[PDB]
Amino acid sequence: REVINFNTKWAFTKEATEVPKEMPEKWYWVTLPHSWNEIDGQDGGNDYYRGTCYYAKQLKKSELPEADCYYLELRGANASADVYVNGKAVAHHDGGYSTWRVDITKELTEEENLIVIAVENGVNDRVYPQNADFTFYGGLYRDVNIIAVNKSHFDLDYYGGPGIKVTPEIKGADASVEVEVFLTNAAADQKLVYTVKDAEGKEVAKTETAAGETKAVLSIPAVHLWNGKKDPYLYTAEVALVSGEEAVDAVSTRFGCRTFEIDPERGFILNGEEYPLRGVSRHQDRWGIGNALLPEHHREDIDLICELGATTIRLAHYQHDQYFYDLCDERGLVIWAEIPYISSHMPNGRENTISQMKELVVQNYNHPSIVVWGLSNEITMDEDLLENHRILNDMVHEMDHTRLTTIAVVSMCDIHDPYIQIPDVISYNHYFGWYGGDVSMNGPWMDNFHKEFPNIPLGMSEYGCEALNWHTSDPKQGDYTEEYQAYYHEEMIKQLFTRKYIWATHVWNMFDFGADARNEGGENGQNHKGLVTFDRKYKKDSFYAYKAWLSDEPFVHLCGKRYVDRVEDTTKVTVYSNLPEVELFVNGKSAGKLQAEDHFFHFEVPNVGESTLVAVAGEYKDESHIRKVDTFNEEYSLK
Amino acid sequence: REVINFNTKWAFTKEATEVPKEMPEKWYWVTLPHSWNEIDGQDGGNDYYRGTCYYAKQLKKSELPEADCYYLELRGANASADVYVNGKAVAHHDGGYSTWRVDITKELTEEENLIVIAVENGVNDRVYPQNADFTFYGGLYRDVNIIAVNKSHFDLDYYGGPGIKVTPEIKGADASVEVEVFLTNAAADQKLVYTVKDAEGKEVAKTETAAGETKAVLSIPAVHLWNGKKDPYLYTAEVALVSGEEAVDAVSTRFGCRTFEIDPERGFILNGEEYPLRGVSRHQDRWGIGNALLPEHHREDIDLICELGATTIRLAHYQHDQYFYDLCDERGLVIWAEIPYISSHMPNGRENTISQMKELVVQNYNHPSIVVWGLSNEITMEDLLENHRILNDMVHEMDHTRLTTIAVVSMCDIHDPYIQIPDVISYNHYFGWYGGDVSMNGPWMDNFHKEFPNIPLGMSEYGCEALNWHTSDPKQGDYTEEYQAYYHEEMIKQLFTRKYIWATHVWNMFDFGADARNEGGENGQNHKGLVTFDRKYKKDSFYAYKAWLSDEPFVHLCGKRYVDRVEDTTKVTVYSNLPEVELFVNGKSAGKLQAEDHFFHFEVPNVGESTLVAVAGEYKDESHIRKVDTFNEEYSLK
Amino acid sequence: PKEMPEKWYWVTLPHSWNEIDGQDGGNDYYRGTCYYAKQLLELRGANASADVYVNGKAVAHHDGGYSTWRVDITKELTEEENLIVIAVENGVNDRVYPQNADFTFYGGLYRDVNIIAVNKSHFDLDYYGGPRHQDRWGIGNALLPEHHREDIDRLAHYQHDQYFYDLCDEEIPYISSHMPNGRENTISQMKELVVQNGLSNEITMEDLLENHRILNDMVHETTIAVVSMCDIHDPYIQIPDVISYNHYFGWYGGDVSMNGPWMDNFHKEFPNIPLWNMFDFGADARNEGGENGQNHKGLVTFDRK
Ligand SMILES: Cc1cc2nc3c(=O)[nH]c(=O)nc-3n(C[C@H](O)[C@H](O)[C@H](O)COP(=O)(O)O)c2cc1C
Ligand SMILES: Cc1cc2nc3c(=O)[nH]c(=O)nc-3n(C[C@H](O)[C@H](O)[C@H](O)COP(=O)(O)O)c2cc1C
Ligand SMILES: Cc1cc2nc3c(=O)[nH]c(=O)nc-3n(C[C@H](O)[C@H](O)[C@H](O)COP(=O)(O)O)c2cc1C
Ligand SMILES: [Ca+2]
Ligand SMILES: [Ca+2]
Ligand SMILES: [Ca+2]
Repeated sequence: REVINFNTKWAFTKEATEVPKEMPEKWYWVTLPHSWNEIDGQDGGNDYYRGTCYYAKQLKKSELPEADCYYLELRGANASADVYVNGKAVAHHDGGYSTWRVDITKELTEEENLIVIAVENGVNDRVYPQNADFTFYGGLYRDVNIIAVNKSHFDLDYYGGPGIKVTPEIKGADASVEVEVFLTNAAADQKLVYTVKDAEGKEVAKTETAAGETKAVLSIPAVHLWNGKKDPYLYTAEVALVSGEEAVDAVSTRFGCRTFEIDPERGFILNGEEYPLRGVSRHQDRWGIGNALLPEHHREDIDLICELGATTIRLAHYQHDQYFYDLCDERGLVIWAEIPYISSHMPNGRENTISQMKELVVQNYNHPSIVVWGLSNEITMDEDLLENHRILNDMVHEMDHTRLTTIAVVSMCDIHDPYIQIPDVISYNHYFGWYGGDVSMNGPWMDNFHKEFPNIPLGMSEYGCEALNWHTSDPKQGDYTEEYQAYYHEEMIKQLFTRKYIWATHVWNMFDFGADARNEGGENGQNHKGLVTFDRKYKKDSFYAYKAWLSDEPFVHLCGKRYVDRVEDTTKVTVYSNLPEVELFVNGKSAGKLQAEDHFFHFEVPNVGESTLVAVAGEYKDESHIRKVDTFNEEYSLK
Repeated sequence: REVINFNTKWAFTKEATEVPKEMPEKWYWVTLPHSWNEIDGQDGGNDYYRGTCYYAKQLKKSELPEADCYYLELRGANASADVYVNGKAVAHHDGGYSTWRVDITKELTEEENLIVIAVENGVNDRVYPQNADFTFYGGLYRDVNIIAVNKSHFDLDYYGGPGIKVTPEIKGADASVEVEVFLTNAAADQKLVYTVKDAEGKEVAKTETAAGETKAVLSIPAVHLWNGKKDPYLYTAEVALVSGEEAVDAVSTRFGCRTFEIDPERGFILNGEEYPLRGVSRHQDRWGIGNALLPEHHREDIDLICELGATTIRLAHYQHDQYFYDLCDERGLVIWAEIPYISSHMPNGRENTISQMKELVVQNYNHPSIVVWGLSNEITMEDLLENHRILNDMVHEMDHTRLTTIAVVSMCDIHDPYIQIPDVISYNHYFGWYGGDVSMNGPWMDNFHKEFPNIPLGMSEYGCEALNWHTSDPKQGDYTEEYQAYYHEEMIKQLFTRKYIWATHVWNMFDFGADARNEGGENGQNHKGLVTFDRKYKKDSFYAYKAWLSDEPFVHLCGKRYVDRVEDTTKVTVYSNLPEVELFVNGKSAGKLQAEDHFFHFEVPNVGESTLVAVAGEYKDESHIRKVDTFNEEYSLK
Repeated sequence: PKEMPEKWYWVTLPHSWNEIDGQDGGNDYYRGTCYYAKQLLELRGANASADVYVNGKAVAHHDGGYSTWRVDITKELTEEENLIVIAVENGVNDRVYPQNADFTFYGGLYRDVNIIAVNKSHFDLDYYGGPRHQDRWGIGNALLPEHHREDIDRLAHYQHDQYFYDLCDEEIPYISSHMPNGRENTISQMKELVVQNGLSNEITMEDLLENHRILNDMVHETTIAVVSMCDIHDPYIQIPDVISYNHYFGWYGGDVSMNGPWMDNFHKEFPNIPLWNMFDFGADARNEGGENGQNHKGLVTFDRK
């Protein structure tokens, strides 16, 4: 089995009449990943181009390895797509976030075969998402491959799945691992060789069956538990399809061995031990390239999230890339995965909810980082809606006996609504202190639901506050300053991180992200609730509030480095640190030492002329600068 | 080559959760043709179910004659459809009105294969129609067939087309007919036997070539031209694919030999002679069954149109059934066919205009009745202009034998750029119904013909609503049968007298389904027909046209449903294509009229209960009236 | 040049600098940018590309050496003595037709250059200059009225001069090899040709189709001349209103006889589409026949004697 990368140099256009019959010569050249909304869907106006665009590329047999079948594999085509080979339609897919594939062997009738993929992200009542606070970036924004396999091969046709399904059971110190496999055009005389490998590639179990027996149970004695950030230990499972003495096809996947519970009072439990889930959410886009993300972009996002110290990520609002989920498995992050069943129940969207959720579970069952499947987000923003949830919830329980269902509930929805009783666990999306109200309401709002429903495990799946490069010494809801967002998250941390019954918390959001309908805060087309800016270059102060509570990397961080000119004669200077004591020095002389148990060191500092600020904790330091002015620098003010 | 009927007993549901793995047991049974909008799309409130529906049926290999390939053929799935064979997707189609086919041989692996067809007619920005005055009836509303063929066979995969393209050219008393054919998996050592046959089935031309030479030009000595209603003569081309001495596949099509012009001053011309196109439009639906029309329904519609004597039908607003177009060929009607590029240009809609026009032309090229392809209807009600330049060039590229046209909304400025694109244009004017006055129509047409003396100008729509309301004082907006008849009397006098109007089309021949309509006292219908929705009642306006267009002699008494009348002396209209009519009231002559325009306007004493007899030669009609003190408010909508 | 030149060569329009070296062989006629300077605007013939400068400032540029173009100058005439400079260029590029053809691309202001004095409100001047070969031995394309009349006593491959159509009263140079970046020039020269008064010649010696479709739609809102060996079922033949072929059977090999027969076969094939040179003319690449520099498929000599 060979995987050919197929991303290089497609002809692209937005204004093409019909499927072209010859390779276009005046189209725009893109190399996938590509989204055509990389600029117009990150800048405001809710006007990013939505419509059908064409990608065209020639497939030459002289470059393909010799093989019985060739499959076109699409990792991401947002939102709907059709595939033509030498002009004939061979495939249609609805769902911008999952892998789908098609056997194109029969249509490769020429030495040069025109491969045309039409991709559409228009408005309709059928394909989720339609109503949501993010840009539906159109395009082939994930890899396109060609898969060359033998006539008998592991299934490439079942909902974009890998063709292998690993299910570990923990029994004391050992593990029982069921490995199931799915075959296309297999012969009764072929064998299946199942192997499990160690983190160092060392074989630790091996068994064989006839091809008609597509399950096997392998034992792993003295199992290394996947145990989160403490030890994200991963095994590999391999199954080869063997004709006589030779492997004609092989599939593999990594997996981790763990149990968990979501206890309504003790919160998240992992392998029998309490394992608090304190984290963030992440969209799969980035400034300048839309959602056309490279592997290094996925690695940077998770590096920054690891540096903050999050033990969980909510991967809203749709299926992310396989490489990002692998990264979570490798790094020990606990993951919430969901489908874009969002904001507003579309009666005609029901088929597509089913479809996307099947692809979500089938394609991601093997990732040990995932513990919950999310059915919908804020879906109540009614009987048909309830039936859609029953069906999704029973299908997920049908397909996956080892994970729990959840929803993300909109702030205002009555806690006695019937759909809250449907999934195994729930979380709420609250913005008290940002969309009105006050940051102190969150804690008690959660306590009151907990009182009403003591057996429903309750998390916080969204909470957050907007912040851009604006500054103040009087932080207030709606000035959009870095300082108010810092205060907000300090207060959420204090309320949320001390309530063990909150099973998972997810800052909305880890990064600023694309939302073309947003036109607020001084910079349009973006939600700026991030802890880090859209291009990943600037960690806002609120990022270090969380690092001070969740990371064991010793550091000391000076807040307000961008708020330089201050009117006040004595100015507040906040330091965040996971060390026990910080000393602040103003132009070289101590303004005192503090010991903040909640890691929030609030100093008061004379502001005369220009001053250099140095904060010192053990052997770690940070530096900033302020200066005294008579009038407020109107460049700090959004108004 | 065997075509098997596959309409029989599908399981059907409106709840589109998932494609069922096994044949269902508590869905609803339907035999195609079928639309789920047959009731909720004909009754008002714009609320008919739009969404995804499932059809499920078992295909059993034993019941299939043996063959190398099996194609599923769908004649109509409205609007967008996906086909599954044993849970595997094998085709997708957008376009409620055209034939599409898929090879499914490779998926017939069980002895009982589960066919599932998902059909969707919801709201989107991509598939036409989305904005129009008619119900987008969801479903498998035309035949589904299994087509079993030999490994080598005429093309079944190209835009649903027949596999055989027939172009007659004429010069002098003879005809020359090019027959082109398209093959799938043919082998070099195979032959093509082409034949042309008489109306009586006698061979008139024959020739053999090798499977590689897929075009042939056969000659018809002393050809009988297809000449409209006067002689709708059809030949039949057949081509067989032969392996050795054995025909392994054959296709065929009827065709007609005819030339025509659309002269900007002389109007329509057919085989050199002026041939005026005065007629009607026709929607493909019927009260009670939606668009799930049977062949008997197509036959009755065309009978009623022939009885009226139309020489043309505008088959709005989309591709019609092949069987209806065949009737049109057989009866010598001259057809306008069009795609549902309608009301409002969708920027995301370009691709679907292209696909529907390709299918329209590929599947209907052989129909001699068809003279014009319609690009759009009221589309203005720059991306638009490009969209029309693409359609216009593509049709002109595909069909060198027919002209392009459009239907222009009423208020559209006559200098607008898009009017310059097609070969010919027509307007939809409703002066005298949607405001205005009926006298405006002819002069408006005169202005355009002055302003643009060489763009052939037709009237693609005009009409007036009518239900079972009556009055002795017809006014626009009373929805009375009497006002509609007056409107049509005046439109005939204005339109039928202007030779330069190349085609007139009454909107509409029949009342039809429009679920957003909520007026005239019966919601869910456009009541502008000459004939009611169940085809059971000919409104009086039907006869005003018949008197001008039919050669069957008749006399028709208007107002039969207006019995109770208050006035001592009442107006009684007779339509007849005979020169002279005498009308009798209780056996007493109330007057003798000759009317050149066939509209016999009598006045009559109204006393007691009276019986009316209209007499022209040996032809009579009969009606009854009654004198009443007060108006019968049952005759009144308000 | 800032000042009116002193040592340049004086010429009086019409003028081409290829009057001699473009009629004598070797395909070496001077092709490049040349300058005309005058003290003091409409140009009837500036082959092939030109820039007008008034007191030192560009005021108009034109590509197309066969059609009229004007530029309002009223505001640049700022002194009593105004230096008008016209740079004319007939070089090689992939953009301005013609580039490949059997005739000399005689450079210069080979037709009149007038000044038009107009009332402010006026019949318009600025919409594309709107209201046999054109050369002779010894003077290139710098023909005088007398040379038109003597010729009168098919106007390929370009717009001829207004006065000559008048002697007809009383096609663009889209020729030989299709130039992808030449699309705009065929458009501009077609808009010009039709406004102030043939789509292609031998252009096959899909982007090409798109170019024809663009031209045909713009003029209609038509004909081509087809190279001999072209394929009668080529898609582009079904684009214009009518077509005509060019055949040299019996000269470029073969026999005179194949011609009659040949056009018959076409007519049978396409029953619905209706199916050189008067004088010798200048073709500097021609090095055949003992007299190099002329195509001698002419009935009359180059000097019309
Ligand atoms: C995680 C997972 C992966 C699966 N992968 C495959 C597969 O690759 N090929 C296959 O034929 N069946 C696969 N199955 C089996 C299907 O679930 C099975 O066809 C089921 O009966 C169909 O129901 P569904 O439409 O809800 O998936 C998989 C099941 C699960 C839970
Ligand atoms: C009326 C008509 C019917 C046609 N039927 C077929 C056909 O059945 N099979 C086919 O391959 N091409 C058919 N063609 C078109 C030509 O063969 C066409 O140039 C080519 O096959 C595909 O061109 P495309 O890119 O437009 O699809 C048909 C064309 C016309 C005008
Ligand atoms: C033969 C002809 C001559 C024209 N002459 C002029 C003109 O002299 N001045 C003018 O403003 N428009 C003139 N037009 C303007 C037309 O309106 C023009 O073709 C079109 O409407 C828009 O022009 P555009 O190319 O600038 O978009 C002329 C049009 C034609 C067909
Ligand atoms: Ca935008
Ligand atoms: Ca209704
Ligand atoms: Ca020379």
